[PDB]
Amino acid sequence: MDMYHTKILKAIESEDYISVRRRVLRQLVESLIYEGIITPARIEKEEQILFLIQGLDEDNKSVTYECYGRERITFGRISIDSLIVRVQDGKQEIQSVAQFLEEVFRVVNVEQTKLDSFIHELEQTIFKDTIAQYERCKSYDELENHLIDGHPYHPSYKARIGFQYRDNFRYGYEFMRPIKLIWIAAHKKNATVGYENEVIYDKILKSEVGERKLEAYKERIHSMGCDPKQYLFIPVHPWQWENFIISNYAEDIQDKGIIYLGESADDYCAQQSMRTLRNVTNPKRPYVKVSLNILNTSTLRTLKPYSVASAPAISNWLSNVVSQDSYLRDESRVILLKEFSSVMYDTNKKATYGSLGCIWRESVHHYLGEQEDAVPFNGLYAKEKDGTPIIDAWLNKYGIENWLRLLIQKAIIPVIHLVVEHGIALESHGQNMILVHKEGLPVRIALKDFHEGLEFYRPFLKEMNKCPDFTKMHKTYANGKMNDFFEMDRIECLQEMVLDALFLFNVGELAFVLADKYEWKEESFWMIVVEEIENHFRKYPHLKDRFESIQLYTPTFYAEQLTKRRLYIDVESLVHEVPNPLYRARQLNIQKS
Amino acid sequence: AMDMYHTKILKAIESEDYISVRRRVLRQLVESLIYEGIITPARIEKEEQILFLIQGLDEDNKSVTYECYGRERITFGRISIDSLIVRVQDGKQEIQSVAQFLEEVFRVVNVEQTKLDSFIHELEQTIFKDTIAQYERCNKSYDELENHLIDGHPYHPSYKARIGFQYRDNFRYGYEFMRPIKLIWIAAHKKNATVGYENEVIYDKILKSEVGERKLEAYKERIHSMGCDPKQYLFIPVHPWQWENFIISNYAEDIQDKGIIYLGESADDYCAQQSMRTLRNVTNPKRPYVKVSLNILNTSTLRTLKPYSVASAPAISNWLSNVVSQDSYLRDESRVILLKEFSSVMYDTNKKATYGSLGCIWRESVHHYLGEQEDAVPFNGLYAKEKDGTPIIDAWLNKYGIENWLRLLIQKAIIPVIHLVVEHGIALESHGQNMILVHKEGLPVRIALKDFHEGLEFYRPFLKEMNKCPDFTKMHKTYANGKMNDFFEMDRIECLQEMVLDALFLFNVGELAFVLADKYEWKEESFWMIVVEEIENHFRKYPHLKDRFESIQLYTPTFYAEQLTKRRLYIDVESLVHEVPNPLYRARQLNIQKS
Ligand SMILES: [Cl-]
Ligand SMILES: [Cl-]
Ligand SMILES: [Mg+2]
Repeated sequence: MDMYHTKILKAIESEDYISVRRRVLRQLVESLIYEGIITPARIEKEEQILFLIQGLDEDNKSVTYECYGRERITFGRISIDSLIVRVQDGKQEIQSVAQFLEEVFRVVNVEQTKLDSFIHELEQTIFKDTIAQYERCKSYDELENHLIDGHPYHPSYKARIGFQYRDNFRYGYEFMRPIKLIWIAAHKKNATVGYENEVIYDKILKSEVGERKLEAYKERIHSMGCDPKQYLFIPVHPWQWENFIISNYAEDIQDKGIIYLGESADDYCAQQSMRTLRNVTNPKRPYVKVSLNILNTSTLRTLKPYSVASAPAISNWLSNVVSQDSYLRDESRVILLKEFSSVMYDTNKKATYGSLGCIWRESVHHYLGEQEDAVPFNGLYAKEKDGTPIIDAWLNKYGIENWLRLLIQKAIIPVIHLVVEHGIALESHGQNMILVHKEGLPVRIALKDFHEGLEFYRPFLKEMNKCPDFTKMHKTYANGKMNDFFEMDRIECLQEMVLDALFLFNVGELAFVLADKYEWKEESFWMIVVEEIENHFRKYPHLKDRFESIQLYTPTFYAEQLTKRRLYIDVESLVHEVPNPLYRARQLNIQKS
Repeated sequence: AMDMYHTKILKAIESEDYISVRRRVLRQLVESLIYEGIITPARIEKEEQILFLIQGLDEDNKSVTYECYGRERITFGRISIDSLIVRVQDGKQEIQSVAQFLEEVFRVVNVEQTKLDSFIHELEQTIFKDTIAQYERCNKSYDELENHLIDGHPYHPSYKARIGFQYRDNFRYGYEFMRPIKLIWIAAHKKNATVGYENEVIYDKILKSEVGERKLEAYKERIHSMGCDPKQYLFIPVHPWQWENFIISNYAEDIQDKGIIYLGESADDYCAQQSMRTLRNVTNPKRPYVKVSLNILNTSTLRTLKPYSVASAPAISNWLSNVVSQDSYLRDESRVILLKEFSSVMYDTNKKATYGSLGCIWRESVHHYLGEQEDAVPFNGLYAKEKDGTPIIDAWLNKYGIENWLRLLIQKAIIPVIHLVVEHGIALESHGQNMILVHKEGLPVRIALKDFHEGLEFYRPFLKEMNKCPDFTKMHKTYANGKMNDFFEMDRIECLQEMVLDALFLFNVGELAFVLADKYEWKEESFWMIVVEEIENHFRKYPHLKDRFESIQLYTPTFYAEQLTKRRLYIDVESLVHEVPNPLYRARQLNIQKS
């Protein structure tokens, strides 16, 4: 029982445990109410709404949870502004997420086994975020790690299922511990580089492994009676290696389908993603994104085999699109961090699916000019331990309206441009975006993580015949159907990625911060947004009909219910209708002319 | 950097011990799938041998066949598979993938996919954990044998799963590695913590010894300086894996509110037994064992302690102790030892997820009982073998002779268990790990029994005193809301016959008959004819037991044995039981032919 043991106990006994508990509860309740999963009584007061949530205790008798909140013009999102108080005889602030959920779900029905996992994820989030917060007291690399807060919406934004406290201290991105990758050799019976990636992959091994070290690895392979020409080389997260590959691949290790080689020469360090590591020794070198079998936000951190296969072809396709577009290339100067090489070992087995794979991505340091710095886009709405907006200084310096205008211009507009001019919808969540700035002045946007979340509407492409052919890349694409991967047959996929991903779940978080902290009204926020959208597309008259057909000004739209998906089995279409703030903003924008 | 433990794991996986373990795990798997009728291969009979042809389908839905040779044995019709398991499609190849074997076989035969995946995972983890153990083993007192029999269960195809241990934890806590460990002491608030039923006085006394007055005093002073009242807490020892990987992360809210308070480490070192949640005191061998909660899955079940069973443990042991001390045969002739679970404590809340997760039962050290020339061996040790295949009882058999040794064994070991059933209506769970042979240089002396709290069944009409039967309904709220057959008490007399045939014989004593036949050419028929003679010899001394003995029907031709593997492949099923022949039946027929 060492110092890390002591740390963990102190973290829990501290005020940071209370604070983290209150936050998970807050976020949980906002989400249940917003999505209409529960339906409290609502008593209106001047600004606030008092919600009364019904439940039943273990004894099948009545209980109320009280809290005060707001229903916001920004997509009708709910903010809970107070403690969540359990009323039976006497009032007390809720101590147990588990108790809260089960009392509340005796009244409203859910699938029990889903409830159980969800409760476990919320508890683990509290646990893991408690010690992150207890452990905290810039520039891009530091900021990635030091914004430890994680997701503003998802009740369990920290679960890390499969990490107990020591692994968490070792691997959690908040702690910034250097680590080494494990190099293995993987037999070509089951291993493949990314589609049409062979030349690039062979070149990247030269710089990544090192030339001499690679020769020495091949000699060792020969010294076992194996033929190095029959193998590819894959880096593996050391946690993944020790806790997953060794036990689940034993059969491949015994027959030399997999050969342990050794440790990377360079040290690496986790990013917000944690399956994504930067080279600490040489920061110009590519990041590596590797398989991790760990459950964070209800999904395993595995890399899908079809997705790994296609990552390089996708980055090459996108890079061409952007390079032939004068606005994106010359004016907004958008940055795409290319996932330019990939490799994987994929056997039939269901249990190991997506468990060993790697994608290399360009460092954002390749792109940063001198004088330029970068911040993760979800950092723009982040706060200091004492609750001060991390962008406070900048806003004081540049003014709120001017800073926000520039932000919309350098960051939001290019994303929407891509949707309307190209029918290409990049996953627009804050975690995919990085703002490049100069002393806090917004300059250009960088985008990443294409291989997982990209969507597109084929008829809008400039060249349909240049659209990468997915069916030739993987048997899974080949046997798949329309809408399963990347391609939508519905034009509404475009409207939805913009309203839902870009605005409701990401940029909208900024509007909350500016309203509550600087008294900059949400109506004025969406005003600026409409104005900049309009200033852009007025320069592109041929886009007029198409802009309209996308309907960004629709008075309401159907938004994903992300939390409901966690409580229910069928989950076919879980959407709820919400108001669209752009609608009213545009009506006022029109009157104002 | 990757260390020497990493290097070991890799060498073990890359070695020949991996091939043997894989082969063994496949063998036990196929044996039980055929035995329980989960699959029904074609059977082609040679003189003795059977060729088994098992159907499957590959992923392209093309037929495949698995082939092996084996036997159906007179001992309960158990299946022995004597040859490698070969996959036949185009060519023939020994099967390398337990997952593939199971996937192909279950494309033909329907199971629950979900259960199939877990089972495959457990089989792979078994292979993985046992490979490291077989690889580390080299080429003996009681304590030394507990940790040196590394083979685990001869029936269950995954006998090593240990779901929740990766290789490093396995090295630390796996009983094969005999690593000394410290218990973690916690204080638990009496709002949720209780001593076992009517155990308060014995518990207070046992904390004196186990913690020490000095430490306990210092423990109380620590709680007091946190502004908590030392009189509101009990004290529970926790496995250090359980504390760090389970309690700390799942009890955070109890730690926050001082429902649970960390005190420190035990003074003494402990070492795991075959059970791994049961720890012996290494520093002071006469001190009691600790059986503690562990949330890991071995053989498909969580290693938690059921709260109701922790609560009734001290009372069950007092009850059994009294039954023995008033019976001349058991007390005087047999001299049976019952290692008493004499104290227990737990912290138990509502939460479903932590159910059974923090609990402790203390048990008497077998060293309390051993005479000056006596030693002890775990009962499943009797059928264990050395890495090279020599039965570990080999020297003893050479010294006393086989028939003489087997008769003494039956007379001192098997008879008193059966006596308990017939005279007392009490069936202790009689499997191999519940029994300890006490011997003098390999001469069988007497039997010691353990693990009462979970396993025991009884038939109320058979009790010598039905009113001395402990009233469980008063001990825990789960017993009081429970129904007949739920815990400990069976309404059917067949409960008793099944505990003898199925637990004592089929899954335990029968394994010895296999070893004697295959190693020494001692025929299974002779083995069972000795068992019958000895049972008869005993009961001819107790005429008052005749009609009771008859009604139990140990000589019935066929009976219903548990299907243990089937249970791992289905959520719900109609039976769980299958009919097997009883070797005591024919043996008795023949024993009768003497007169
Ligand atoms: Cl980083
Ligand atoms: Cl012999
Ligand atoms: Mg046992």
